[PDB]
Amino acid sequence: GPHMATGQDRVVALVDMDCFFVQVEQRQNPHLRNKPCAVVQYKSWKGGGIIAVSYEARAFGVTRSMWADDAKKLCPDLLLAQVRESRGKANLTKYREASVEVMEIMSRFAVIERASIDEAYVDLTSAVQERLQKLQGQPISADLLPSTYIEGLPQVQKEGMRKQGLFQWLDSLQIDNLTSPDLQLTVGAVIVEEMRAAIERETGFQCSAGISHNKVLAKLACGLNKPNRQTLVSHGSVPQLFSQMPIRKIRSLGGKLGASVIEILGIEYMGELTQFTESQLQSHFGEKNGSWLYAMCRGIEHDPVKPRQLPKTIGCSKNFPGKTALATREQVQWWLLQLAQELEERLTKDRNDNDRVATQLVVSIRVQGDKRLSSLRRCCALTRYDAHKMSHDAFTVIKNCNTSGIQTEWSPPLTMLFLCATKFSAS
DNA sequence: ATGATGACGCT
DNA sequence: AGCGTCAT
Ligand SMILES: Nc1ccn([C@@H]2O[C@H](COP(=O)(O)OP(=O)(O)OP(=O)(O)O)[C@@H](O)[C@H]2O)c(=O)n1
Ligand SMILES: [Ca+2]
Ligand SMILES: [Ca+2]
Repeated sequence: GPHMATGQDRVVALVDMDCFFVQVEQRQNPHLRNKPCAVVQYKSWKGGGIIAVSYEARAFGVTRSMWADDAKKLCPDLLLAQVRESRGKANLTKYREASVEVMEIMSRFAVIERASIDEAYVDLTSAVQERLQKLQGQPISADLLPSTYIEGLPQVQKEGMRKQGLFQWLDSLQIDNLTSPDLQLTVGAVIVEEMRAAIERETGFQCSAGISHNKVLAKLACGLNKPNRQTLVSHGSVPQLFSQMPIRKIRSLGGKLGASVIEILGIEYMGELTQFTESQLQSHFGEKNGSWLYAMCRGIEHDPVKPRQLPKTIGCSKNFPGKTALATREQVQWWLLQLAQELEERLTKDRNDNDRVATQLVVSIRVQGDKRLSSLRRCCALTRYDAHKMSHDAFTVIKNCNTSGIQTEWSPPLTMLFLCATKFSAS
C-alpha cells in the first residue's frame, strides 16, 4: 500500500494538429474551408494518393491512402489540394514550415518533444506547480476549461454531456491540496486550453490534446475527443478505460508485439494484462517489454518527455512502384541526383537555422519483390553539402548491389531510393 | 501502385 | 555497421 508507486509524478500533454495538411491548405485557400476536401500527392496514377482528409470528407468514408479517383466515388463533391512537386518528387516544405509555426508557440509554455510533423509532447509539471502557487487556493471555474472532456464522467447532446462531466469533476476536486495529482492534471488542462488558444489565434490552426500523467496515456487521451477538443485522463479513470480498450490502441502495441500479447496470453483488452506477474510478462516478451507492460496496464509509464524540437536525421525518399522500377544505371544516377539536390537544399537551410552540420550520409534502397521498407542500407562520410558529390558517393556505396551483367542495366530493379543525413554536430 | 519520413531497438 | 519494428 504505502510503498506502491502510482505513476502520478508528472503532468504530460500530447498536442496533435487536426487534419493538419488540410488545415494548411484551407488557410491558404479560403475556398476549401468548411468543405469536404483532401490533400493528394501526385496526380496521374488514379488521381493521386490521399494523404489527409477533412472531417467533412471523412463522413463520406474518405480515408488516407485511398486513390483520389476512388475517393470521388464516395464523395463526388470532394475538393482536392495537391502537394507541391519538385524535381519529380513530393515536396513537403509548406507543411514542415507550418509545423515550425506551431512548435514555436508551444515552446513558449514548456519543454516540448517533437513527436512527428504535427505532434508534440509537453512536460507541464513545472508550469503546473507555478500556477498552483499563483492564484491559490482559488477554485477552478469551468469557464477556464471550455473544450475539455473528463474521461469517465459523467457517471442528450454532446456539449451537455461534456459539461455535466466537467461539473462532476470540478465539484469533487480538493483545491486546498497542492500535491493532489487530480488537481495537478486539472491545472495542466487549464494551461493546455491556453496553449491551444494561442496556436489557433496565431496560426489559424485547430488541434486536439490529451492531458495525463505520462506520454502513453496523454496520446491515448488525445484521440478520445477529436477534433478541436482536449481530454483529461486521470489515474483513477484507467481501470474502466482499459477494461474494454483493445491492446493495439496503446502506443507501441499496434504491431507484431501487440499481436503476440493477444495470441500468447489469449486476451483482448489492456486491462486484462493486470492478471499476470511481472516475471510472467518478461518471460514471454523480454525483460524490457515485460516490465513496461506490467506497469503500463496499471496506467504507469516513465518514458521522459525529451527536450528535442529538431529532427535527428534529415532524409529524402522516393518509391518507384511497378513498371516504373528503376532498371538502368543512368536512371539510378539521375534520381539519386534529384534526391541529393532536395536534400542539399534542406541541409543548407538547417545549417543556417539551427547551427549544426550532418556528418554521415545513409543510402537505403529497396529491390523489386522485397516487402521490407529497406532491402539494403550503406553509409559514407558527408563532408560537403554538395548534391553532385552526395549523389556520386551514394552511387559508389550501392554500385555492387547491381547483379546485372550488362553495364548500362540495373538488376534487380529498384523500387525505392532513400538518402538520409545523420550524425549532426554543432556548427 | 500509397508514398514520405523519422525514432529507436537488436545484434 | 546493418537490419527490424513502429509510428505520424
Ligand atoms: N500513414 C501515415 C500517417 C501519417 N503521416 C504523416 O503524418 C501527418 C499527420 O498524421 P495524422 O495525425 O495521422 O493525420 P491528420 O491528417 O493530422 O488527421 P487527424 O485529425 O486524425 O490527426 C500526415 O499529414 C502525414 O504527413 C504519413 O505520412 N503516413
Ligand atoms: Ca494530426
Ligand atoms: Ca499526428
